[PDB]
Amino acid sequence: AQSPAGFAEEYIIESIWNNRFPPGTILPAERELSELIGVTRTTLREVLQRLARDGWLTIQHGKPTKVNNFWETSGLNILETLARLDHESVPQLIDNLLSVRTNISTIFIRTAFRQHPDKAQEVLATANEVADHADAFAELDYNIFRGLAFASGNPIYGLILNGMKGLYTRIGRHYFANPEARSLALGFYHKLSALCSEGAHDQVYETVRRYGHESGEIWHRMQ
Amino acid sequence: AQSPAGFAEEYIIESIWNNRFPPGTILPAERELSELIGVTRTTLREVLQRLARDGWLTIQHGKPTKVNNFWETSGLNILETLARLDHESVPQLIDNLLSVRTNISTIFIRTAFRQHPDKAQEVLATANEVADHADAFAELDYNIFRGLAFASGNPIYGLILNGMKGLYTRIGRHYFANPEARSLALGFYHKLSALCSEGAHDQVYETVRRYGHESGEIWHRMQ
Ligand SMILES: CCCCCCCCCCCCCC(=O)SCCNC(=O)CCNC(=O)[C@H](O)C(C)(C)COP(=O)(O)OP(=O)(O)OC[C@H]1O[C@@H](n2cnc3c(N)ncnc32)[C@@H](O)[C@@H]1OP(=O)(O)O
Ligand SMILES: CCCCCCCCCCCCCC(=O)SCCNC(=O)CCNC(=O)[C@H](O)C(C)(C)COP(=O)(O)OP(=O)(O)OC[C@H]1O[C@@H](n2cnc3c(N)ncnc32)[C@@H](O)[C@@H]1OP(=O)(O)O
Repeated sequence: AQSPAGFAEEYIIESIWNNRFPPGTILPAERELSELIGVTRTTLREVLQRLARDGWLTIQHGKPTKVNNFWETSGLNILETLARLDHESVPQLIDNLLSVRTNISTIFIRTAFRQHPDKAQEVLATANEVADHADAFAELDYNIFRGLAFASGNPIYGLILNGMKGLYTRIGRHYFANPEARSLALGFYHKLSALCSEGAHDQVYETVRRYGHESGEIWHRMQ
Repeated sequence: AQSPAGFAEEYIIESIWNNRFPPGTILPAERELSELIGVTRTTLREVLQRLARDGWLTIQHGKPTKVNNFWETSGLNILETLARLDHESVPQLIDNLLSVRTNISTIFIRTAFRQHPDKAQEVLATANEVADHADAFAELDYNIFRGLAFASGNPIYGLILNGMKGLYTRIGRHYFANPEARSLALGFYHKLSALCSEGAHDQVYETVRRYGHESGEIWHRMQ
């Protein structure tokens, strides 16, 4: 089911990870690499292009190809790669990701309440008739955080969130299987609507942080 | 100098923008599209793959290709595309981007001071012997914000920042041409070092916001 290009890409990535190709070193020449992996030169060129695009490698025409430290070259889209290939960083990464979600959402949620309260309420209202199951909630939660990011009026927040949908719902489907996770979330969306209704922009920060800690307790107990 | 693939990609993107291909509609069939643009079917397939990857289109094997609203599908890497092709959103987007930079840096800078103060100081010290010119400062500024993002211990902040280097230094080279922009920045890095030295984690938020407003005044006067 895995194409030769797919096999080649995965082999190079894992080789960087296990250090066959340590970050900061150059990749063996293409003939050698293609013979080692078992793919044509055309297949290898295409795979190197994709890996360079995702920040794993730096390529320059007519020059050796360097292995990067992806931590300083890659963007958010590698999160799904680390996940797919089961990197060791995954567990702590989701915690890091949820911490980031909590903290930057304190920013755009407050802005959304100040700038476009009606849109924010519209987004929050979607929680009203949601089905009581994991799948419905993972979907709902993603749309509420993203909808509020969009409602801030600063689209950069939405672009940040845009790629995690799959990963996002993934963590969410596991998390929202717990009815208590679903209840805390409904309480959270309801309190956000109230705060936006009351124009209590100042209370957003502590409310979101509190939901971060508590949802954190539930998540950790689970996992 | 522009390849046929490059011409094809740019033509489709601009067509979405000027609405020849409105978001939510499907793209004309491939034979028609390739004849319209003047590229082979192979070239078009490769270009559609790239556009789908960047979120402009949604493709599904054996199904019509849909034109997306990139605002809800694309990630941060499209910022350089909007820039390259001169979208109308560009001017306000950089303001949005600088607002985001200010607000999320309040988060990771404070965390960096609390978690890895030595690394944070090391990063800030790089300002000490920097050359007094636009290029040196744009480079320095990017490395200090990213270095502090890395020093927070949460690598997600670094991944967010990682792609803007080119765009980042671009805005920075224009901004730091002004000696006053360079002076305010040095004052800012020096004050951050002092705060980290004093363990005054609580003052990070207002200091960064203040630098955001003031650097904002300089930038706007310029532009
Ligand atoms: C926008 C970018 C894209 C990210 C979005 C995509 C992510 C996919 C979304 C997943 C699907 C949604 C389903 C869910 O709702 S799961 C949500 C479960 N919550 C959760 O896992 C906790 C998230 N963490 C947080 O919200 C914050 O980390 C805390 C509020 C808990 C803490 O704030 P921080 O700023 O990060 O650190 P601080 O120094 O204040 O406090 C440290 C203290 O906090 C605890 N802690 C618990 N979980 C933590 C994470 N993830 N990071 C850091 N600390 C975390 C303590 O263990 C810690 O130390 P202490 O000894 O003092 O308790
Ligand atoms: C991490 C994600 C990737 C982003 C990094 C890549 C970006 C490339 C980096 C560019 C290279 C660096 C060179 C430079 O140092 S240029 C820096 C110049 N500063 C600057 O342009 C101002 C940045 N804006 C801000 O810092 C904040 O917006 C403010 C502190 C000014 C305001 O905070 P916000 O939260 O955004 O809004 P708030 O409601 O509190 O205040 C609104 C008030 O602020 C003014 N304002 C000025 N510039 C503004 C931007 N960019 N957005 C929003 N408001 C901005 C006012 O006009 C506004 O209304 P008021 O009538 O009340 O004054």
